[PDB]
Amino acid sequence: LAPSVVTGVAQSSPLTIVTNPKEPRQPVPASDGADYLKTIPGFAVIRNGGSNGDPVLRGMFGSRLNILTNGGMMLGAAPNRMDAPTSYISPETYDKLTVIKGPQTVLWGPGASAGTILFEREPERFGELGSRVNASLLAGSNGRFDKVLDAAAGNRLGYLRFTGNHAQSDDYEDGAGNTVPSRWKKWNGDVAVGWTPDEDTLIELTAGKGDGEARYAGRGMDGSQFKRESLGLRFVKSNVSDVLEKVEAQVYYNYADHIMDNFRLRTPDPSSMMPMPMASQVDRRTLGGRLAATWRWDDFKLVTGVDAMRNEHRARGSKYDMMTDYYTDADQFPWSKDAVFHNYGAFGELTWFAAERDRLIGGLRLDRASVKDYRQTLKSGGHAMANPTANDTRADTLPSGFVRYEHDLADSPTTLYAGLGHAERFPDYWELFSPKRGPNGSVNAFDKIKPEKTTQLDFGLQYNGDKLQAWASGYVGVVQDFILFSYREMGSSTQATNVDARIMGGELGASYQLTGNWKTDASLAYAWGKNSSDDRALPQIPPLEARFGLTYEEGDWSAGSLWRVVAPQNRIARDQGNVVGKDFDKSAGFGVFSLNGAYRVTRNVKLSAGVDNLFDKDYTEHLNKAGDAGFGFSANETVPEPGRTFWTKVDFSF
Ligand SMILES: [Ag+]
Ligand SMILES: [Ag+]
Ligand SMILES: [Ag+]
Repeated sequence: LAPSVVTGVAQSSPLTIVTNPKEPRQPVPASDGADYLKTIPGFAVIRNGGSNGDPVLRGMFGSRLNILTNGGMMLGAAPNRMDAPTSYISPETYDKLTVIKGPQTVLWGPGASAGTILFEREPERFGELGSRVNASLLAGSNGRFDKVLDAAAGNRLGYLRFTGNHAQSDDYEDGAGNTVPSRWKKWNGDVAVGWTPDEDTLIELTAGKGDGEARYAGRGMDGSQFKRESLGLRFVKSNVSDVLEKVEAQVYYNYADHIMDNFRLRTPDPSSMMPMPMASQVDRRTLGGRLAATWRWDDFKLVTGVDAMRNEHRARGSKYDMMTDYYTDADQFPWSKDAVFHNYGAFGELTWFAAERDRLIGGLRLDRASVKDYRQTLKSGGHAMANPTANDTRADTLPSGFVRYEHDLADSPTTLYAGLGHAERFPDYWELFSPKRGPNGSVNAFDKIKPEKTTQLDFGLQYNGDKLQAWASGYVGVVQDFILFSYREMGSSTQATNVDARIMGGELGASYQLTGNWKTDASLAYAWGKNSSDDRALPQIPPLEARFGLTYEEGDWSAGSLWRVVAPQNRIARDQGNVVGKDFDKSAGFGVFSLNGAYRVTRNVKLSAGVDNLFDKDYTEHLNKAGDAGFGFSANETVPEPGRTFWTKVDFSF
């Protein structure tokens, strides 16, 4: 044993990473999904404030990542993604985090060109009647405090389960001593009812609520509300037949209700295009379901099924009378619906266990996607505009698939693997509705922006020895009709556009067990992108970074140190980027050092602590948003990362 603090997660199967998100993590995560991804090589995060980052996998942002929770899809509503999908996930309340890199699965939905991320809670198992609880408290610099509870009781026939958290922090300071407008509050509460009549059968109803707020250094407005509401139903029957091994069915309902203003966590900037109190409410309603069957016989295992998904987006805004001074809050007006999306798909995955050391896996899916523009007018400022595609529909049929070959050697515990994958993605809400202009000669983005089609070779290896566990994965790929934002400056209007891209990169890591008490590990992540249409680099691409860890674990306690070293990024595309951010300047390299320890006091209680960024280094990341002028940020000066921070955490388990 010996407890420890997670500083990196290795890749354990080909293309696949699996971690328990309840373990303490050494750059301490701000209780959102993006922060639990940056201990996994290949992930980078766009900082908005102190929480709610936007994840970026192998340089690929946004909906190119398929982020699921218990199989279902949570989508946000902000026109510029202040509430990215991960800003509604609290990883600590889940039991398992899985990443599958590359377009190398078809089981979990459409258009996951960059990868799939699966936060899961696993069903309770009870034999005798009994109960279990595991909780945690964290406390740290800048008023950071986190409560987490996960209790359950039941017997052989069924169970009731509860998971909650509350978490907050004030503004953090950067290395220079400057207070950064960060600071955020988040709470979640979720219940699950489970019924297990016999041991083949399981039915489970889940429901949950969550809310939060966040100040955003890198935005003209702040998130004063992040309301979530969630229901799901799941059926899993095992051993139906001699070949039929599993049948799973699930329905999910996720509702997001975001508010966005410039007066509840800030005062309106008198010197900006926005001196008046302004609020804007937006919501997102996702309904979806999946039905899959797993056949198993001889040397094969086939998984077939279908899925479907609908989601709806509405908005409404406030009003300020300048003639007098009256403010009419946004909830006094009806919701204007503006978009509805539809997807249905059928998919299958075949696996061939070609004896001992040889595995071939192939999969396919066909998707019918479609969208309707419900905007009756457009916004053009307080005065409105005709929307030329009002009530227009458009649709498409998009096939996807992959083959992958896995080979074990006889000599060493080494697996090699190589895989080819193709993935087509329908444009999402932000790609179709958020740009102010479409491609050249279009009426708007909705009318013209084409799907995105990714073809990519993935390859790598695993070495799972005794003293040394190493891994590596590379990727080479082309992207046709990459959806690309370009920015002009009155001031900041975007144009969505399709271009052709080449992409390549990879991750590699190793963790060597020096003695019984000494462990070191290392990792490296590189992404690269070219815009072939305009012959230049792709924008918003994270630079090369390495992580160096060293751990001493005696008995019952451990101490760790971690170095993070990031190269500069000189490959940039000025005024290009996505719906959230844009490149402007080349970034500086930097180094950050941190310390941690853990101590198991009993089989039920364990302690851990750390200091992040010991030397109070004043630094920023290449992908961080530009800090807002109203907070005293000069042009294109991005949001600084936090300076030295201290945290301690206690973990209960009964
Ligand atoms: Ag916003
Ligand atoms: Ag206004
Ligand atoms: Ag505003």
